[PDB]
Amino acid sequence: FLDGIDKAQEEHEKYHSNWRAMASDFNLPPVVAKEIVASCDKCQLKCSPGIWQLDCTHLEGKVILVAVHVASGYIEAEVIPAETGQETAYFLLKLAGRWPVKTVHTDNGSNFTSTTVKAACDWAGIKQEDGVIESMNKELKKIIGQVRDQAEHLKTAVQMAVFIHNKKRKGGIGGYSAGERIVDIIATDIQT
Amino acid sequence: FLDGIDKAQEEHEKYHSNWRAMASDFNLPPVVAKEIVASCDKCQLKCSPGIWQLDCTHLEGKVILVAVHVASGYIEAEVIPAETGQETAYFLLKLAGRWPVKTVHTDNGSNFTSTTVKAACDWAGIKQEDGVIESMNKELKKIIGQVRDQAEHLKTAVQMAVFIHNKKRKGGIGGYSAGERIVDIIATDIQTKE
Amino acid sequence: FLDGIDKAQEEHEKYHSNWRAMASDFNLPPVVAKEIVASCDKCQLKCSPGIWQLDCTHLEGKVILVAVHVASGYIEAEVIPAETGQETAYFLLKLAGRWPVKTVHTDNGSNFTSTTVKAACDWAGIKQEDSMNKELKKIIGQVRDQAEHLKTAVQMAVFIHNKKRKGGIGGYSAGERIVDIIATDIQTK
Amino acid sequence: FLDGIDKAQEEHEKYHSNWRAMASDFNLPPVVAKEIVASCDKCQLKCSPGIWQLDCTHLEGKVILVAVHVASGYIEAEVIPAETGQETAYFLLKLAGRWPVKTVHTDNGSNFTSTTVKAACDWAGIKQEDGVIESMNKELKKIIGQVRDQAEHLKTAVQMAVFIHNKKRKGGIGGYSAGERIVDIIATDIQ
Ligand SMILES: [K+]
Ligand SMILES: [K+]
Ligand SMILES: [K+]
Ligand SMILES: [K+]
Ligand SMILES: [Zn+2]
Ligand SMILES: [Zn+2]
Ligand SMILES: [Zn+2]
Ligand SMILES: [Zn+2]
Repeated sequence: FLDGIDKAQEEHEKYHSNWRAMASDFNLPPVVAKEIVASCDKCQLKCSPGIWQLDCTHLEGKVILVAVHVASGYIEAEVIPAETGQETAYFLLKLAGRWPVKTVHTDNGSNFTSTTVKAACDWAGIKQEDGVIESMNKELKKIIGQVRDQAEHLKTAVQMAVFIHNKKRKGGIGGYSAGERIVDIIATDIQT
Repeated sequence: FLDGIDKAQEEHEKYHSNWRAMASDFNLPPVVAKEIVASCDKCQLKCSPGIWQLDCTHLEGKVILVAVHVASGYIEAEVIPAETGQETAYFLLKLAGRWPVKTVHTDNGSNFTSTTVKAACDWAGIKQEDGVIESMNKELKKIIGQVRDQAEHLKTAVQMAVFIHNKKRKGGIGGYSAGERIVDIIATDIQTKE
Repeated sequence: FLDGIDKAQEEHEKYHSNWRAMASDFNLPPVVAKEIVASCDKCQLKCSPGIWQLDCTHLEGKVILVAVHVASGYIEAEVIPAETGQETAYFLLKLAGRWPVKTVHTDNGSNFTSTTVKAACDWAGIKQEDSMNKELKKIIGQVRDQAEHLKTAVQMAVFIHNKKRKGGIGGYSAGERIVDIIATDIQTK
Repeated sequence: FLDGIDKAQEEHEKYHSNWRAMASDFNLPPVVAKEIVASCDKCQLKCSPGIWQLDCTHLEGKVILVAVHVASGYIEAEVIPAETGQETAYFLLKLAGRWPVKTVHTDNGSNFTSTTVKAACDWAGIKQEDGVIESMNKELKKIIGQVRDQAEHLKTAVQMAVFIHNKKRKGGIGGYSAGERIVDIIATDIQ
């Protein structure tokens, strides 16, 4: 924005760099960078920021509910006392209260297909369209693995793992964490 | 955007229009409009994004731990079994992996002073210290009352109240909800730091 | 209105949304939205549409009489010759025949308590009673070099303040709010 | 409003009641009653809201600048020291600052063709275009005439006349005053 728009346009004119590259290189907010790619004839832009995947995983005989913001890879997970629609519904309401949950992809099992979960979704305005999860499950279990001895109860280990996953594992063009990506993707979405 | 920055910038030299006005009047994303105001040397746009306030409030014989993002008004709350450091620590831990929590302000209750919470804060790199909290518990309790009927258990009502507060109560110059504001405050605090 | 009442009703049934929000979200006239709230047992509605605050301020050695529509924030102002009741009463007369002014709040200012003002108030059916100055001053400052006489700069600032400073749920200007507020009062009359 | 919207609609499918009738018979706000009419295939709910007519009239050797909001009949008037662009431009600025003035219609006087007035218009975003204002011009003088002895200076007499015209002369299907019509017209055009 210190002429970042013109510097970026010339750069794109010659090399046709994607928006992530231009956003990072010239310090432009994503909405601006994307518009440049939009204005180009020889290009095109590159999951809805409101799509989430939910599923349960098991460890130490305990149940863990996991939610994954597909577009960013941001995770939210909790050790729940029982694989019941009620516990899942409660978990959804909380999730829905902090993020713009629009549609949730889940399996057609007893729990996620329960009437309680459906009630929550209806209330929250979440449509259920019912391996991004197999990856998260195993990455989360690995982080829990590498940090398990720092906590007596799994609950805490799990929360430590979520913390590490969303804030201490960086990558990509901007070298962002998953936590910064969800916040960025959604702030950008608000911009349009 | 269709050379809108151009027109907006022109109109601004004359009227020195609000960012909300230029965004609306010229169909520009608010961040671009805000930049026009920042560029103008006759105007100026109008709390640290890492400051949160925690407190325990009571309703129907239950305990509700509430966390407020001071700069945004964004809330996060939960019914906990009892007012203990273990519950507080766990709550804090979940909060921290979710948002960039750097400083936390509390009332000094034994639960916030506990070694368990202190250990939680050290682990997650959070500094402890110590009207927003008070006023907020009131607004939440009020929404809880309006919604109580729709739920059997209070914990569900509490969560509906949080949802409503963060997403369905808008206002301010931007007409945003606290949920939309925190994402803006934090996303911005990232860019500047890049 | 395209079955917007129906949609707003269910939104409120769950989240008990305020009337401004429902008016804006479902494109319903304020009177319809406020009725949804009034019908609900869990809520209560939302300053009187006819209340105005009148004051004087100075700039460049001149007197600026400022009138503020408390509920909307809309403003009206003008450079007057002297801070005398006579000028104040004439200003009021002009205002009153423009907006439904029912009550005017002011200080004990000599020119605000003069008999000539009460005369004007009594004629127009206005009842006398009893920060915006700073905002006006500030806008005038951003626009000063665009005008010669202070008069014109003042009006330019009023224009700016009333039409180019949007905000709130509907992103309205003070100018749009006062009209909407008053039109809405006509609906419930 | 107490299910009155429902009743009103039922009756309309039968009588095709006027909006004033329904607003009155079912205690509904006029805007709700107008919608019912607009929603009916068999009925029709009967000038641009941004158009104003401007002109000067004389009385007692002084100049009165009058502005008319054509769609509502609403008025704004003032005694100006002289028929010059300088005075017209200041007047338009004040006006444009309170109402959404999009286009002004005037005669050909150098009074309104002045470059001073053109600068004022360009600044306020108003378009120019050199007998709706003749009727108001005469009725204003009439009201002034009957209220004159109530004020020492012409200045105050004129403002009393404007006040009376805008808020004390009702009519039309809605039984509204010009002051009420412009607001309704402007508020509706906003949405
Ligand atoms: K493209
Ligand atoms: K600035
Ligand atoms: K009520
Ligand atoms: K019709
Ligand atoms: Zn390209
Ligand atoms: Zn400016
Ligand atoms: Zn309600
Ligand atoms: Zn009909």
